[PDB]
Amino acid sequence: EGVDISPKQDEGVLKVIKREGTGTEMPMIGDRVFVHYTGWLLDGTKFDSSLDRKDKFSFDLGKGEVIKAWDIAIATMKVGEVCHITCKPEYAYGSAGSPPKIPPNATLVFEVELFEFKGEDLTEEEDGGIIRRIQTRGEGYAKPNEGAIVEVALEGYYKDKLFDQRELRFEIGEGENLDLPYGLERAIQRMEKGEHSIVYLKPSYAFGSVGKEKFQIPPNAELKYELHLKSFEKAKE
Repeated sequence: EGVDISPKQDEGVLKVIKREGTGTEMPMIGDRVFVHYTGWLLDGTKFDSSLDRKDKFSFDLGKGEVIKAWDIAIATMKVGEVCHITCKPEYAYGSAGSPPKIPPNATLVFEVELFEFKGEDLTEEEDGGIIRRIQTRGEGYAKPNEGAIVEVALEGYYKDKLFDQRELRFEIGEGENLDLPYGLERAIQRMEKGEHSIVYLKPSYAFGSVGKEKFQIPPNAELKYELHLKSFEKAKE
């Protein structure tokens, strides 16, 4: 008796909100999410729960790190929200099932509480220096490499004041001479054609100790960019 939230609307994932969450944001593909859950077969046989865990269960959303029904359901949740989802085998473990605990072709029921979620860290050192919040996923899978000619539309903010708004075509590895910070170039390298995202850059992945005088940006400034990767051509290697 829940609401069907399957894309195909094939009743593959039904959801009933037990407690409403707060705010209006919902995690998006790539965001790191934190939840507590309990899973049961349709007859009531409990086969797993994280409620004993010293810490919440976390994974990156929409990266297939969990069954389909989960990537689907959690993207429809708000922080604080508690819901129950019944998932058909197609969105769970299908025919193959999952040994001991879950038989072939089993419909599953999960109780899920979303505690928190945050943007994806794109830095190689995982130091939180470049955080992305995807607004609209692109569609292509391929990404620009060093040397690629990319076409982007961007808006850069410092303390929410807009300081740069341009549409430009440029070569990854040459953005510096066009007043783009290295970290933005690094972030573009992780985007797909058509992607619309907001990227948060700490000083060391921005203009760092130098700042950018003509944009009224001082040394050690954090920056936020909202951008669109329109198209690109990869370079040879």
